[PDB]
Amino acid sequence: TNQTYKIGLVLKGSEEPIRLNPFYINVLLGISETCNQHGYGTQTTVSNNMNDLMDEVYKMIKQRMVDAFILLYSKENDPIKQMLIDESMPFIVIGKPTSDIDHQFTHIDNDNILASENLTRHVIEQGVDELIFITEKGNFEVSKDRIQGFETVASQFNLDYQIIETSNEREVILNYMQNLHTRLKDPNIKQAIISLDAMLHLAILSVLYELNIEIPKDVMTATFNDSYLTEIASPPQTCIDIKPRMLGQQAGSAILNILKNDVIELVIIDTELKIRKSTQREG
Amino acid sequence: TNQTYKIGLVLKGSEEPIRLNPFYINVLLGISETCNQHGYGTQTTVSNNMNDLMDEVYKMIKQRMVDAFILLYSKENDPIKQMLIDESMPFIVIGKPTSDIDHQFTHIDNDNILASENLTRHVIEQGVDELIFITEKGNFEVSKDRIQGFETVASQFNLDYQIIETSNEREVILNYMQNLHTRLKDPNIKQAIISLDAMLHLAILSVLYELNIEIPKDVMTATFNDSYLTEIASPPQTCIDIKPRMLGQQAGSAILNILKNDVIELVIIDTELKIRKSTQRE
Repeated sequence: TNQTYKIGLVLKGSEEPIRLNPFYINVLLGISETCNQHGYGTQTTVSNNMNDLMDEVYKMIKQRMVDAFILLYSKENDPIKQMLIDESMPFIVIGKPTSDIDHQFTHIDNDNILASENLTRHVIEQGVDELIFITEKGNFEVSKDRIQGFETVASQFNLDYQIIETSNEREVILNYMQNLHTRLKDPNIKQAIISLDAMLHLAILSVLYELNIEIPKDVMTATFNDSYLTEIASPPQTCIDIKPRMLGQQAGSAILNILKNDVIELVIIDTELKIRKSTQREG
Repeated sequence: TNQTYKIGLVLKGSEEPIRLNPFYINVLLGISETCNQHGYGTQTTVSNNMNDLMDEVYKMIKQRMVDAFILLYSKENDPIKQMLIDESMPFIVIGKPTSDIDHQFTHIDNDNILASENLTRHVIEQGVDELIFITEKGNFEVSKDRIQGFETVASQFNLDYQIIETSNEREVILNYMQNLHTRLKDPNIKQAIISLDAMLHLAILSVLYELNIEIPKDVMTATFNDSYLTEIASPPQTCIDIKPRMLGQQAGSAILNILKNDVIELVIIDTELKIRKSTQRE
């Protein structure tokens, strides 16, 4: 191992809704403060696409710039996870183990099936007929896990449901909600919309405002990752708190412990449902 | 001799209303980018209150962990600004020069009197009869500048207006907006609400959603500090783009120039009006 006392933190992208995403802000704060309490510095990747991220992480390996890495995402056949495996770099992954070799490498995750099941159950407890899950593109394991938990509680209570995969584009979201507008306005059908993540959810609420689809009256809404932004959304949003500052602190501790020396295969951080106005009946 | 090649980045707090604000996120990216260009690293303060902040800036000085500081705010009688003048630390301020001694130090700021005037003018072009400016507590220089701009244009155009000071606390905001509820619902009186900053603005919109006061039908709304939070607000908001990344880069450049060397007193970064649905009542 190197002797830089620095940890490289690999991000998914540099995009405006990613570097402003309260998930990454809190995860990186969690990592950095822990690292900084033990004499370790941090270096966040700034790359915005896969070929460039393969380039800039390889630079960090070859120029011996850091001692270790923390991958801030999990994906099946991740070539940059393969890079760190090929070039013998110690690392942590924030996300779900997906393979045989993943037994060797410490992962830090939430239980994303349970989190979604908890959220999906709660909306059913308020009384719904039909459910909608809205997700983002990419073969991300967090997406797969949260979809799976949603589909399981929905099937368990024999409810009708649909999955919508969308980009964050206003026009694109608008078209999807235009299609549902008439059913979303039907007073005989009780509906709930669940989004993958709060940043995507905020775009949804904006389109729902534009179409005068009122919450909770026409539809109930909920999402993942509680922060100040879901708290002061229009209306305040029911959400699963996934403790991103805790996730970061735990990843920071794990990588430090690896550099001291044993494998802890998977560390699970408990989540918490926060009930707000968007799933609460006004009477 | 024995320079650290690090810059202390001093914020007022680190809680999530602050640290999730794309203004601070973008100014901090802007500073670091310019610093990491020229070999310098950065060290961002983590304290939430004034007591912990003073203690940690003092410790940064005493244990010499940074060469210089950037203050990411401007307020009169600032105790950490006084601490840096006491300890002769090289520093710059992001915000308005206030005091007699503030002549000595570079400030990087927006044209906040003018940008609020620009915003008030745009709202008035759409046709209004009354105007409300909502500000946050704590007499910062950015508040006074934005209220002054507002007041000058609103009085010039012979318009009725009020100034509301509030905390970001939900039930305080709710109480304020419930008093205006009947007036805001009136189809004969045209009104506009302007908030000090996008993050406070969002708490306002959420209370407006609660009270069934639709935008821009019942009231037009607008604020300062353009980001994704105003672009995808409910509804998208008209706002002043105050250029936080560029502001950060000019701060990064100003401090590196102070350490190399005779002091540029004020840098102004221009702002841009961004018109969206919330003021588009046509």
